[PDB]
Amino acid sequence: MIEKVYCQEVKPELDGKKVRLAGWVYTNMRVGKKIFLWIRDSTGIVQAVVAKNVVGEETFEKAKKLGRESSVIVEGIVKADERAPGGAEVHVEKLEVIQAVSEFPIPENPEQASPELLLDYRHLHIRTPKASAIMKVKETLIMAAREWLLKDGWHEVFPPILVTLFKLKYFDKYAYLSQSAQLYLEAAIFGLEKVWSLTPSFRAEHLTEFWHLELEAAWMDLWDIMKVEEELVSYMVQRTLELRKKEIEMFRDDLTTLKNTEPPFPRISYDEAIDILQSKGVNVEWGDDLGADEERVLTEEFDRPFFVYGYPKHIKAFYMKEDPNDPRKVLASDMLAPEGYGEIIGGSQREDDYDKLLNRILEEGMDPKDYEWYLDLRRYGSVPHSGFGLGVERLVAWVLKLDHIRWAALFPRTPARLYP
Amino acid sequence: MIEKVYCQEVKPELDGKKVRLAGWVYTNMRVGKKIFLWIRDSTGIVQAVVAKNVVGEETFEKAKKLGRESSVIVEGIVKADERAPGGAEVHVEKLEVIQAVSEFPIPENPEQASPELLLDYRHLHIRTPKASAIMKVKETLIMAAREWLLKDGWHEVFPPILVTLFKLKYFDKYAYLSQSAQLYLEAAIFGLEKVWSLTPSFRAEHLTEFWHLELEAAWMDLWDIMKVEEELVSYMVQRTLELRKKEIEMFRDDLTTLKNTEPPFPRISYDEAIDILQSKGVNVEWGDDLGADEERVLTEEFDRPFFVYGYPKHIKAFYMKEDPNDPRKVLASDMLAPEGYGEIIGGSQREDDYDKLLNRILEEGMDPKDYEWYLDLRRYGSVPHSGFGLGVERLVAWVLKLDHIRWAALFPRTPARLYP
Repeated sequence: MIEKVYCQEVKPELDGKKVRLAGWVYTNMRVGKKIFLWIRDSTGIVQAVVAKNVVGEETFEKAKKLGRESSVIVEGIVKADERAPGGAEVHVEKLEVIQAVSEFPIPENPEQASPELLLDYRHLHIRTPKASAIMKVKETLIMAAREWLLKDGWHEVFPPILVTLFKLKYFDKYAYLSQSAQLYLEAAIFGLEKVWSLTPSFRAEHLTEFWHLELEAAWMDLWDIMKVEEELVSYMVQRTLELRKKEIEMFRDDLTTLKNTEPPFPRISYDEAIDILQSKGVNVEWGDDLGADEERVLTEEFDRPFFVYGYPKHIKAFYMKEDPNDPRKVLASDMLAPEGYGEIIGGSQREDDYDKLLNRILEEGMDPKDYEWYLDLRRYGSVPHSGFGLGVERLVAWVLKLDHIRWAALFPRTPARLYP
Repeated sequence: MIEKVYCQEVKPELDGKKVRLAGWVYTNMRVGKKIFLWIRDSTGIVQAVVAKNVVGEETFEKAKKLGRESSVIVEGIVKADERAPGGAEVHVEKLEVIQAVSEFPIPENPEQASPELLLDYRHLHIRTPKASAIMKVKETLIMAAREWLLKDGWHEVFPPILVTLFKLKYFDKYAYLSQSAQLYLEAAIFGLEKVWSLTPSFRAEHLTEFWHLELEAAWMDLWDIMKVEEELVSYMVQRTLELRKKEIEMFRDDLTTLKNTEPPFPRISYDEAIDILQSKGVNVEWGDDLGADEERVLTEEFDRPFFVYGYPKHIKAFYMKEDPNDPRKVLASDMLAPEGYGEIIGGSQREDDYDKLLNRILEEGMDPKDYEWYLDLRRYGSVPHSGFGLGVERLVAWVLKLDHIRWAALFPRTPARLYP
């Protein structure tokens, strides 16, 4: 048990006290006759002052050789000094060099490098301040979702990843990698009523692997689930603004759209969306899908997340409930982030009528035999119900205005990239 | 928005108040001239009394046809009555039948059925009281782990599932399904120091898919990580005893070993383990693996979780640190549950010396080229570090004394079973 003092703990009120730092060399500079090592750990950076006449010639010479990412244990006495970072520095008595490094492959400022170099060295890139900040924002957004979910009475479940799309050999059968836990959450609402899961989902056609936060609720219609989505997203964003302002300010000059993320979110129908896009000069016809690029133009009209609802039936999945007021449409909505980010949540009310569902399965050239367990849910005490899925990395990318979603994944998976 | 009163809320102090129940028929029995419907929801069961002269003949005849799992909305007035369940029943004014059911495939007492029938109908089985109870115990054990992890200063990360073992085609390459996030958590401790993840892991040789709670920490040796493991497991079990006593009592006559789960856990060396097993008449030689069945006999000596530490190098994975006092051994330990359950956690101190690690990789007929990023971690500011993985379903199976681990999975995956 290395009993360490974290960098964030090194404060002017510790003046005259001994501390033990454990971390990595951030910078090494000679200042006067002395060596100033800035030591990084997970909480911050502290200035450790190494004086030849205190530590001796052998240690002083070792200290000169410590490049970026050298691992070190440092013991010394805190000195309050307004001119040091944090207003306190450490006057080094003992320096233990675990491993001297002089050729760390990630540049001092990593965004000087080619993104391809950074990704080939992803395992080293994630330790740097900005990449690390994204991971802290990610865990906080997720912690906040779990707070909200517990408070609001939702039950966490752990649905299957292997399903009967990536294909793999599975003993005497074949298995696919799940793209969504939804159908299994629908089975679970019959016992638990309000359920959620957080699972990796896979896309074999953009990350090919991503984190999927999904909710499903008995008794709720489309309008009810849209209230859930805006309440959940608002709490996640507000709680993260509260806790991670420092990290978010590394990525954003302007926090306005985040600050604006409180209920009620603006709501437009798909019909109004087509109107907005045609009125800005976009060649889209009613019934057409809104892909990435039409979504981008739509988001220009908004300064916070917003909903689009009431989609044409045939651009949405087989399981969606028809709008009973206009059977040409389904009771589906997506939540799009502003500033060009586009869809972060897709959800719907689900079809709860056995015959209507069987019929959609047939119409779509699917085999009702493969979906028998799914159809069972409309046979044994069917109830109205709705749910949705949020893309975690999509949300993080909007929150930090990232230029590619891959930076929101610890080790991103894309069609080109499986490594490290 | 069906604005419902949950079954657990129906209490004698609501005497004379209107409530709306939404749920499923648990039982239907005629008592005198009246129909008593017991209505299940996610929180409990309430007795709803349907009287012909209150609801009318048409509703009364509909009520007679309601078998198990009929979905219903019930409005009525609470009446405090010591003889009804919960001491309060609902006198029905309005009964809305969403879907009458008379042939639910899961028997009234599901453990009358063949386990194979229950699994073929897993999507319906999970709604029943006991299967549901396991899921509530599971989410609580996990919630408790997250409480402990946050309090103790660990950072949550979201490591990769696809790695360069199940095999799949991945565009122009092949990918494998991860069996453990460990090597990626080792990369992440350089930025975050104390990290954890909860991911599905896969075993292609017992579930083939399971939930893996894994921790990794800079600066910690084997003895330090064993303290973490016993503190984490104790909090998870004590917090779950606190919250889920009702659920656990469904499965256990005796809570003693759970109550005994507090630090310090007993610790024996692998050498003492071999001694214990030989002294009970088991044919095991030093250097031999302890498989399922030797572990079972070992657990007889213990009344709470216990550690076995200091394994022969060649029964453990390539990445483990040699015991510097006896290089024939590695600094590995497993935590075994009592009562025959056996291993719930496997962990170790990791090798932090570049040459020793390179050498183990060679000795094991592996190609150091494939592990270059892993070896990088011993090149760029290596630090001592340790970690471990806990099997969530294994822990749940011990906690509830389950006769098969598959019952702890929402939708279990085994070599024989991919469905539903």
